[PDB]
Amino acid sequence: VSVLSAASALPGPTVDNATLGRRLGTRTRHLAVDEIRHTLADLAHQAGSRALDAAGVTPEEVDLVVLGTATPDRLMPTTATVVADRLGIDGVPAYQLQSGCSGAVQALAVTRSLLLGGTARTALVLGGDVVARFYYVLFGDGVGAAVLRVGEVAGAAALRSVFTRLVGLGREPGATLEWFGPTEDRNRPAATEDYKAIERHVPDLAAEVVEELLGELGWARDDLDYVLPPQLSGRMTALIVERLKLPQATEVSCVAETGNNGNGIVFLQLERALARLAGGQRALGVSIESSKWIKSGFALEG
Amino acid sequence: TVSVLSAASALPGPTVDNATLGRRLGMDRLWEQWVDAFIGTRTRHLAVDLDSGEIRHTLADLAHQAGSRALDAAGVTPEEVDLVVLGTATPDRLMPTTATVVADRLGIDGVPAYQLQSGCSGAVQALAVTRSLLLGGTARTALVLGGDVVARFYDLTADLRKLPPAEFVNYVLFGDGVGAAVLRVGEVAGAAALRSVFTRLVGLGREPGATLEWFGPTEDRNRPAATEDYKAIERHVPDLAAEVVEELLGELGWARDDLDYVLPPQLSGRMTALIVERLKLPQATEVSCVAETGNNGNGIVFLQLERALARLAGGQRALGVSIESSKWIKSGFALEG
Repeated sequence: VSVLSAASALPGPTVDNATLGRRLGTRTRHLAVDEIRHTLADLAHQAGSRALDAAGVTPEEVDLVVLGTATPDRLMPTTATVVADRLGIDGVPAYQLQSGCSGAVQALAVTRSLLLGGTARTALVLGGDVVARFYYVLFGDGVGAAVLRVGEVAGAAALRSVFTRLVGLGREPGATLEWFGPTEDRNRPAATEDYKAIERHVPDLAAEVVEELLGELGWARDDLDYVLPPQLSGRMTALIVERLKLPQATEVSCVAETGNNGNGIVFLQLERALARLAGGQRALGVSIESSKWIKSGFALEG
Repeated sequence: TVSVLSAASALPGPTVDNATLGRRLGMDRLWEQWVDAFIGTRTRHLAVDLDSGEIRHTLADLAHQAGSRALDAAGVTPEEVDLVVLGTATPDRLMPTTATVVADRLGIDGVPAYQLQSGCSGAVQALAVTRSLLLGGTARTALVLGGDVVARFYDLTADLRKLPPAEFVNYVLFGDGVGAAVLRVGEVAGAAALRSVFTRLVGLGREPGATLEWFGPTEDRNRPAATEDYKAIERHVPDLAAEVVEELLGELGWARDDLDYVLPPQLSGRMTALIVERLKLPQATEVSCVAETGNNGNGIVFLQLERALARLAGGQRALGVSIESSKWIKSGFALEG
């Protein structure tokens, strides 16, 4: 399976820390509020269009849509079906996964599976989040997308491996995010995080993903060109890269400019990696979801 | 091939009949007779205690029960499960997912755990995704779950006594519940082979048939939380269901006369009859539950699987069909004993 393109859609202008401090290691972010001006669906439509244009694929050529989010516009209809309609994609399966930040890698894993097994040949994969209903310096809003096709396509990036794995048994959640019904009491934390557990466990789990990807591929550590690490903040990113022991690999990060946009991150990384990945160059991507300790990763070869 | 080893369900609390529900809501006998005429759903299960309106069951509680039941029924331990996939419209929280929470409760760990968000066709989506992952990789055994709990969207303590019955007809249609199934790669003697399964969005340019909102912690909740187009559902669901039957029968080479069971969409007692009429499968025995359980969304397919698996003998054939009106998704699957 090849990755033909990846693109992103970020709402509005960059909002630096000065500006955010006034209105009230991550320097800027994009927000979907100026009033809410961009919905998940609007951004997924933009990202999907950009990805399809970059790949030279028309909407009619799409055989499958898979979208990962923690924050869909509504519970139903899904964002996946709504964005497929906006794009002119129809008569195809359209799946939506619910998760935190590894939902992007889950979407890539599901899609890889369905392309290799199936009648589908070309897929549009999306991931993103808009957390405007929950709002401060860590987060951002954003969606990204990628076009995948069966085969090795010259000039593209081969998706050499992908996996996800829950390693949460008996562990308390590391993050929570609630939704409310139309009449119930809402005076409780809508979102929670265990920073102590995240700081200790994310870098260890990121290292285990790297060791697994490398060992299954038979790839050597010093032969890796790029690493696309977890993107929680500038500080956490620096801490994880030191733990990964990939001194030869160039880091592909965005959180310091974009904020943590959850399921969008992997796609923004893919876009930035594909803008650098030459023929034969190798890349690892790692996504660790703290909600219930999901480790995930993938491997690309130019 | 992938085989369905077992299926099981978990329905919260007591069976709640229409007269009990009427007493609660302050309705009269004429109202009960209208429900019988137009709806035909006789009983349902609710995740709330009817008298107090207090929530007694969560989606995760129910999924734990249903999953435990399905694993026992298949003779599979939690440590032997290699994949979990859950379909719902109503997860307990946005994160963590119900899939991961229920995996914890069951003792399942070290596996991919996927959660699909959809209306009623999420169950068949979960079957499709699971089939592909079992066939494509090292995983051999999967637990697949689907269900819904809509207690956040109803209030049995509200004053409905003056309203036209059409205005609160949802109260007689829905039910809360979860089901589960255990799937294994390959042909398994005494199991049911999942011979085909598919899902397909056909809603391009069409208005949603149903909508369901969720709210943030501070936002104004004035907008309608749920909408439905009951006329559009009546117009399209029977025809879309017939189209799914036609496609399944053609792709397998099965004749209508040799079909043993049909598991049709479960929207209400009277709608089921209309749909079965449109399917034109006079030799097939219907496997329905909606008149007893209410429409529990993603749970429906698994409740039907539980019932059909108790009846499906070697060589016997069944088709399931799920049509999701949210954005017009058709889906179905074929079983052979």
